[PDB]
Amino acid sequence: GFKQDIATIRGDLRTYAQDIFLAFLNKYPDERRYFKNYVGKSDQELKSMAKFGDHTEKVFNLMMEVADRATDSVPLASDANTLVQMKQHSSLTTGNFEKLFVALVEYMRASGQSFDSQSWDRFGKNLVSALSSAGMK
Ligand code: HEM
Ligand SMILES: [C-]#N
Repeated sequence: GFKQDIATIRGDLRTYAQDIFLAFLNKYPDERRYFKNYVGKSDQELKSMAKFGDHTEKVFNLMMEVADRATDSVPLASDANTLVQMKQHSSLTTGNFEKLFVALVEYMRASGQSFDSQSWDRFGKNLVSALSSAGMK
C-alpha cells in the first residue's frame, strides 16, 4: 500500500527521485522553465549533474516525509503550509503540483514495481486541496 510505497521510494531515493522528476519535466516541458539550470539537458546529462541529484533527492525526501506524516493520504495542514511558504515556491500555482502528481502516478502505473498508484493520486488531490487552502493561487 501507500506506506510500503514510501519505503520503496526511500530505499532507492536518488533513482526514483530522478526518474519521477524527469517523467514530470518530460510530460510537461513548460515546467522545465522553472529550473533554469536543467534547460537544454537530456535525461542522462542530468543524471551526471551533481546539482540535479541533490535537488531531486531533497525534493523527494521532503515529499516522503510529508507522505509519511499523512494519515490515510491526507497531508498535515502544517506540511502544506511549509510547501506554500517556501521562498522557492513563491511563484507557483496548484496546477504545478497537479502536474507533478499526474506524472508521478503515470510513472507508478507504468513501472514493473508494484505501487498503490490510486492512493498517490488521492494524496496528490488532497495535497492540492491543502495547498489551495494555505494560500496558493
Ligand atoms: C510536494 C511537492 C514538492 C516538494 C516536496 C518540493 C520540495 C522542494 C525542496 C525541498 C526544495 C529545495 C531543494 C534544494 O535545495 O534544491 C525545492 C525547491 C524548488 N522547487 Fe519544489 N517541491 C515540490 C514541488 C514543486 C513544483 C511542482 C515545482 C514547479 C513545477 C517546484 C519548484 C521548485 C523550484 C523552482 C525550486 C528551487 C530550485 C533551485 O534552487 O534552483 N517545486 N522544492
Ligand atoms: C522542487 N521540486
